[PDB]
Amino acid sequence: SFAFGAVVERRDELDGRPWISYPVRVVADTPELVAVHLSHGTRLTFGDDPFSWGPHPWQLFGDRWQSAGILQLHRPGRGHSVWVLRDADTGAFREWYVNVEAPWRRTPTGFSTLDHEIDLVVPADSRTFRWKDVEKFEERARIGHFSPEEATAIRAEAADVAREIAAGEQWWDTRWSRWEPPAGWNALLQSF
Ligand SMILES: Nc1ccn([C@@H]2O[C@H](COP(=O)(O)OP(=O)(O)O)[C@@H](O)[C@H]2O)c(=O)n1
Ligand SMILES: [Mg+2]
Ligand SMILES: [Mg+2]
Ligand SMILES: [Mg+2]
Ligand SMILES: [Mg+2]
Repeated sequence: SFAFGAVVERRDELDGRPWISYPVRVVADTPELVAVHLSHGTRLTFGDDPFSWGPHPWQLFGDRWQSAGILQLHRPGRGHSVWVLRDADTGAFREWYVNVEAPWRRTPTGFSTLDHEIDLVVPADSRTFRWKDVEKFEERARIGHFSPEEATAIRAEAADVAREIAAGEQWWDTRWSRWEPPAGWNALLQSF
């Protein structure tokens, strides 16, 4: 288990290799929570083409994290994480972003996952949320980016969190939306 402020890899692994990989700072690493911090300016490392799913979509923006920094929150065993998203101009908390993805696994350099296209967008202090990229996911399932078993399990995952949020029973502490990084927790440029 990793120390507070340790710099580790967070990777989306596709085709047996890193589709994207970037350095993050550990905020928590416990049996109930893995939280990590992706800082504004951090270098994003993309694997070389071709991938079965095309270039990672974040190459549109280039090879740094352009927005405000984010906290990723992840409950071990579960098929998503929750991102704390802030306004890049004002720094104000805008929303919870639920990224549906493979349950994270620990690697010798940090953690590995894979985005599973389905996303939930939750306004501050709200049980109403917006489904994002559902139809995009279903098309990608149709053409075989995910097998039927995987697609079944992604939809179940996503429906699970959607119900908890709408019930007002979000697994995570909502005080994370006001958490502030220590000073000097700035851009990280290393590549794994
Ligand atoms: N290199 C990057 C890529 C994405 N991002 C952030 O991620 C957001 C979404 O990028 P995206 O290609 O995933 O878009 P959608 O999944 O919202 O369609 C951007 O609007 C930025 O806020 C970034 O800050 N720096
Ligand atoms: Mg996206
Ligand atoms: Mg996603
Ligand atoms: Mg998506
Ligand atoms: Mg999109």
